[PDB]
Amino acid sequence: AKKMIPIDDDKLIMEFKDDATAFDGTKKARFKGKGWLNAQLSVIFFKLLEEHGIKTHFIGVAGGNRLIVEKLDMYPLEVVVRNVVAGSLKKRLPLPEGYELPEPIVELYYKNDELHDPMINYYHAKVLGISLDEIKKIEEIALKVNEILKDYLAKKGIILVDFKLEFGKDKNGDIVLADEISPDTCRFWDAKTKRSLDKDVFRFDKGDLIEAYKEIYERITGEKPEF
Amino acid sequence: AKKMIPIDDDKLIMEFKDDATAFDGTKKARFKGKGWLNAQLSVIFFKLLEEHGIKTHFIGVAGGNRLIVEKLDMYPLEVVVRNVVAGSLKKRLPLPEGYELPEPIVELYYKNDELHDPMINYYHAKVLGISLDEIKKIEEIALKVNEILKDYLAKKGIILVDFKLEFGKDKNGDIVLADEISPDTCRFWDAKTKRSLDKDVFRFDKGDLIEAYKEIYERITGEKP
Ligand SMILES: Nc1ncnc2c1ncn2[C@@H]1O[C@H](COP(=O)(O)OP(=O)(O)O)[C@@H](O)[C@H]1O
Ligand SMILES: Nc1ncnc2c1ncn2[C@@H]1O[C@H](COP(=O)(O)O)[C@@H](O)[C@H]1O
Repeated sequence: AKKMIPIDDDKLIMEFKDDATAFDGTKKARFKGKGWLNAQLSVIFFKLLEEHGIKTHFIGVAGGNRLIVEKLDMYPLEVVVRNVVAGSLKKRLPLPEGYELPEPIVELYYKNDELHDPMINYYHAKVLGISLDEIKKIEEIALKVNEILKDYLAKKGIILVDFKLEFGKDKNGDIVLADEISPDTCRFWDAKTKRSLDKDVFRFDKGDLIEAYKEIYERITGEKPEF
Repeated sequence: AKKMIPIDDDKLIMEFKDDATAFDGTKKARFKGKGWLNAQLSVIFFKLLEEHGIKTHFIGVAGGNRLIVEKLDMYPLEVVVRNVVAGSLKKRLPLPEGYELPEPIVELYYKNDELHDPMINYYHAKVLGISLDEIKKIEEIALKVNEILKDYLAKKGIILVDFKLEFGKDKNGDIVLADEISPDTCRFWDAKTKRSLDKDVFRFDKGDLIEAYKEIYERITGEKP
């Protein structure tokens, strides 16, 4: 759903596509405007985080669905932060869907399609070449990011249920937030209704995807999406 | 503005008055219903915090403006947590009123009327007989309380600008949140207008006090006082 095009050694173009993919590509569709919405939401979120002093790969915009980002030495991780019990966490704790967690949970996943992104702990992370110090920093950033995104979205009647983050190392060796932040990579629920406003709408055919993603955009910006 | 009446060695009654006092009692008034509103908002906030596992001195209600609280060995501190630049923080950092801080700031004040509650640091606190361990616990609780209060109020279009907390030691030696939590001891701003919904309205004659405190209450409860 994204294309990474290298500009040079320092920079690349992240292009968001209108393709939607779930269940290892066994379920696929295209939603006109999805790429635009995801790019624009990523811009909003990355700028918000940078305002709080979070280091992100975001450099600038190069068209409706194209971000310019700094090239990173990526950690082989998908880092998940969870505020509310949903999806696979039901398989892990004896708690019902929608349960509000007393504190956020950080889960580490080894980014590997072949192994279907298995959950790992700090010991596995060391084997993958990631020091305890780096992990500690990664989780600390992830929790900060969580608190900012959660609070921002709560004021707009959106529950940040959970979300996935990726990180890499820049030239200086600092840990930098990467990839995207969009309804493809977060679970958003409406505060009142608890309806999904995210990719789960596509995964489980619970409604209209473009409609859900526009809802998010409109609530954040106050403007209906055009282009 | 409060009267503490001992029940026994374990408990006391915190009675909220209608008296308002600012600038070392050089500015004083009375607002009918103020005590009731402060008592009730304190109840709401203490219960909200206990729901999250914060240990507080709150035991129960004994009338509209009376709380039953557990008696504590008090730390000689006023602990201030700040999310948004206001008041005296403008005197300390090169930042404008209303500036949103990247992270909350915790300030320690030695509770002493004579010295006009001076700011202190961890070294001063040790002199006052407070260990670095206790200070760390206090600030950790204070930051926890901050996050819960701030998030709760934000959902209701209220900015928790800053607020003052006090702590004491119970019989077990645990650190327990005490005093009150109300528009007397917090800075609340309306999210949209940025108007004060707290004691600042009385301090600087920026509007109707009872009106501002009722606003807070109504937004929280959904009911008019
Ligand atoms: N649980 C408690 N146990 C003992 N003392 C307390 C407790 N809660 C509050 N206090 C103290 O009781 C006093 C009541 O507040 P107030 O009358 O406004 O006093 P002041 O204006 O002198 O700070 C405060 O000095 C506060 O430190
Ligand atoms: N700033 C960055 N530098 C290098 N790689 C990145 C950056 N941001 C994201 N990536 C990776 O680029 C790929 C684009 O994601 P996708 O094509 O959706 O799998 C993913 O493998 C990301 O981990």
